[PDB]
Amino acid sequence: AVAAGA
Repeated sequence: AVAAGA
């Protein structure tokens, strides 16, 4: 699982 941002 990879999450980027805001």
